[PDB]
Amino acid sequence: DIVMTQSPDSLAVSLGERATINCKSSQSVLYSSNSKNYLAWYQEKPGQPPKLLIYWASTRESGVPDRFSGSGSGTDFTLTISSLQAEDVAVYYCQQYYSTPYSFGQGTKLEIKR
Amino acid sequence: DIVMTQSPDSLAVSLGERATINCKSSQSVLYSSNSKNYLAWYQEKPGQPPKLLIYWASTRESGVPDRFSGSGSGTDFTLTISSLQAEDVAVYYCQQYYSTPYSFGQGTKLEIKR
Ligand SMILES: [Zn+2]
Ligand SMILES: [Zn+2]
Repeated sequence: DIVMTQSPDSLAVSLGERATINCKSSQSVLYSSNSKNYLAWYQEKPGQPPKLLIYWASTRESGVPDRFSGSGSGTDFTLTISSLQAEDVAVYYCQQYYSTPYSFGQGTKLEIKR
Repeated sequence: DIVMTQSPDSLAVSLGERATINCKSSQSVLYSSNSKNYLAWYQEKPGQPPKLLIYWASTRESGVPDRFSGSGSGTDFTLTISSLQAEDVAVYYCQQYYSTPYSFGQGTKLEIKR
């Protein structure tokens, strides 16, 4: 059973500043056979379903802005936004697709400090 | 706690024929306030992370082929592929994003009968 835990639960930074959200999996999601991390990051904008941002722990999905980047390996991971944009207000989720059933973290609410 | 159950676990149809996969949530994922179903369908092609196909139970994501369509409401849902294409070989997952932590079904493997 893999449980995903995020930290913090919510945070706020001024526009243009960096934001950092962490995620921890109960078990390792690094597959030894291919040395890849089965971890993903989702962005859930207000009233919208979560959409894929990063997969394989650090591979950015197409169309996704350059300011988003994932890092980490094993059990500790980090989603970083280099420079916060207004449209980034959302709840960010981390997911392990290492073993079924695929599980999500409980989300970290990102807001901008006005 | 919401558990997603899929049926069958794997199936195969000849190219060009219809394929049907079912999903059932342990609790209702229909939100009374807006009358929307917080259900999604993901396609996981061989060695790739699951990608979003359908959300809001029947809304197709952009770029997704017209042959894919989701239906159902409440607890019973269905993913239908009108005419099976060769590139559709994959494991299909249904997800509830009604309540955290968002959960996935265990997947239904789709293959083509040669
Ligand atoms: Zn600051
Ligand atoms: Zn047939």
